[PDB]
Amino acid sequence: FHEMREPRIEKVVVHMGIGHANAEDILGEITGQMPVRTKAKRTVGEFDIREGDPIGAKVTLRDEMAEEFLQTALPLAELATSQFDDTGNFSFGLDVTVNLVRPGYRVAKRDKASRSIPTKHRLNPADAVAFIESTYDVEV
RNA sequence: GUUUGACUGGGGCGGUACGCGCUCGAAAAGAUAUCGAGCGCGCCCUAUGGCUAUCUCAGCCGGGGACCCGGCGAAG
Ligand SMILES: [Mg+2]
Ligand SMILES: [Mg+2]
Ligand SMILES: [Mg+2]
Ligand code: NA
Ligand code: NA
Ligand code: NA
Ligand SMILES: [Sr+2]
Repeated sequence: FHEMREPRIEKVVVHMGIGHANAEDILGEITGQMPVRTKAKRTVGEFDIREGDPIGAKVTLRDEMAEEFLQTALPLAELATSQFDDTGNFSFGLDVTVNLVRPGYRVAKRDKASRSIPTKHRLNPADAVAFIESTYDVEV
């Protein structure tokens, strides 16, 4: 029961919300894989009337790439309980978002007979802090 | 030598109910008038057309009014 209940990292999303790009290059080095362009929506007074146009870049790491990054990434932050989502997620900062979830999360990500994960199988800030804190660092 | 139209609570003036589209008037099939009420069309678009693949929107909440992550969300 506990085996299919113990949390895990689904994805590590590192992104730099600029506002006009050239920054892609560093993310590629700090993470290990190709970054992606970020387009914006709606016209913006702040000389941002152009809808589809580069404004940021992100990277979604999964599995090793995720941990190998967090290893030398988490030590760079001072995690606090507040910095945690209601789903058991947390982000710090260049931004670093960590998406944590239980074993059969795919049930809500597959094409056929997908289903929303029950509030019971959903992760919690509490169960989140633990898992993480239970690995190279401290909470609050 | 002729023309100088029609509608109209008489006519003139004003207006166009003079060709079209929608709601209501309209009385739960259809049809239905007044110078009845609300208001539009005489285009625009080579994509703002067509198909396919991938995908889900407003709005609100939580975590780092532009961006990133998560949740709620049959449709506003
Ligand atoms: Mg004669
Ligand atoms: Mg007359
Ligand atoms: Mg009828
Ligand atoms: Na782009
Ligand atoms: Na005439
Ligand atoms: Na009159
Ligand atoms: Sr009179």
